[PDB]
This record gives sequence, structure tokens and C-alpha cells, in this order.
Amino acid sequence: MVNVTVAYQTSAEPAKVAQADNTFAKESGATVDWRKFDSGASIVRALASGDVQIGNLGSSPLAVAASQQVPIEVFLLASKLGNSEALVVKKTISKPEDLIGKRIAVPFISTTHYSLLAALKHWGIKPGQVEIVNLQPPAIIAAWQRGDIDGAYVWAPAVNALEKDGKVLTDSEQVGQWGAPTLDVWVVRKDFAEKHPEVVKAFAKSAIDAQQPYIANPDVWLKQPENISKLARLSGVPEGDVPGLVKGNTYLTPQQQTAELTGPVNKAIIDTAQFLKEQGKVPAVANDYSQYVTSRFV
Repeated sequence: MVNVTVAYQTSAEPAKVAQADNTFAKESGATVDWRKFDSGASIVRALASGDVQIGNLGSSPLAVAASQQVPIEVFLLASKLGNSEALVVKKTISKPEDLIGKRIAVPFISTTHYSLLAALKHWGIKPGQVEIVNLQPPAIIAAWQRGDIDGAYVWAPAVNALEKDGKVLTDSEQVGQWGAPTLDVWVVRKDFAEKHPEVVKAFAKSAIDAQQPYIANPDVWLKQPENISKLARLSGVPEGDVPGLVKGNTYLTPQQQTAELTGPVNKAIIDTAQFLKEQGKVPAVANDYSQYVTSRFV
């Protein structure tokens, strides 16, 4: 009997259909505790303590964990982040320079904290010129509603909640084009991978299989009503927002997974960790993170 705790996050993306369908549990035979986390920092803590065995991390929390030598490996990509993550601001902030002196919320060390710092650098704004505050996404929504922040760099469901009355100043497709791309990945603890390698393979299979029909034809996938409703329920967003969110990333075929896990992910961790170090967020980094990536489960 195998028990596994999976830390998941709120991005509306096609693999959530397999989560809703319980496919990983059914195919693997394991009892699966799917636990929602608000952002990647708390997932890193839970992976490090052993309370979570498989977790969904943004590339920035991944780089923090790898720099701390947490015994985890990326074993598949979830998505290449685009405008599903965005900087949404009060409508009177009209230009990047208007951010000076404003209060902008991000969950610390998340991909949107990272992207905010990369965007400020691109715009020639020192981070200390902005009051960057640490809040988790539910608290960001509450602070926005009360007028206590001027904007936030967020993912769903906060990004769409804020965009209802706000303006998108930049997004992670643009920030990626500026040279700071971000990813969402799935990681596994070494001790779990050692003990239950076929369960890890079953997790990868369920996620990869679920994304392929979307990749093959996005519009056909999006018109199957149960695909929309499953993502709306698990992400906590209205059905009307699901298509724009799903199209706000790209996803990987099995061939792309193997290719990305054999070099590109390592390079992504190296570069992400180095920028975090330059920004003062990690004290020390390595020139190689191959211990933190594997293609053996895809």
C-alpha cells in the first residue's frame, strides 16, 4: 500500500482534468492526498520536511530549493508560463515609471516575485523605489479589494480577480521575451523516487497524457464542456476565464518533455538562481543543477 501527498497549485491548465478525474490514483493504485498550496515557498518547506513527496513548483521556488540542496528532482514540466501570470495595477498607474512609490504585492520567491524584479530591471527601476510587499494570493485579493495595494504580480485566481477592475502592465510572456522566462515544474523527493519509481512514472504519465489532446488542437479541447468545468472548479475561476488562462501558457509533448529535461531545465535553474543571487534573494548559487533534473520518469 502506497500513500502519497501531492502539493498542487491553482494554475488553470489541461492537466487539471486528470486531477479531477483521479486518474493518477486509479492508474497507480496509490492513495493520493492532493493538497492545495497558496504558492511555491510553502511547498518547498513541505518537500524539505517530507510532508509532501510530489510538488508543483515555479522555477523561482525551484531555484531556491536547489540552492539549499533540498533532495528533489524536476521530473516533468507543467508549463512554460506566459500571460497566465501578470502584473495587474490600478487603472491610474499607466506607465512603468508610475510604479515608483507604489505598493505592489507578490508572494515572495514565487515566479511573479522573480518576474516583477526582472520587469523593474528591464524598465530601469530599482526595486527599492517600489514598496514590494509579501502576501499570499488570497491576501492579495483582499488587500486589492480594500485599496491597500496599488497592484500585484499574480496567477489565477488572483490574476483574473484583479484584472476585472485593473490594467495589465506586463505579463510573463513579455518578461520571458525580455530574457527572464519562468516555468512551472513537478518535482519529487529522492526517497520517494527510490522507493516507488513506478508511482512516479504513473504521475508523469497521467499529467503528460492529459495535456496532449490540448496541444493537438486547443480549440477542440476547449469546446469539450467538462474540460472547462474541471479547470474552473480546481482553479477557482469562472468558466468564462478558463480559455484565456489556458492559452496563457504553452505545454509540452512527450518529445518536448524529454528534450527539455536534458539540458534546458538545468540552464533555466542556473540562470534563475543567478538572477535571484544578483537581486539579493539567495546567498550562494552553483554553476550546475543537473542533480535537480531527470528524464528517467517520462
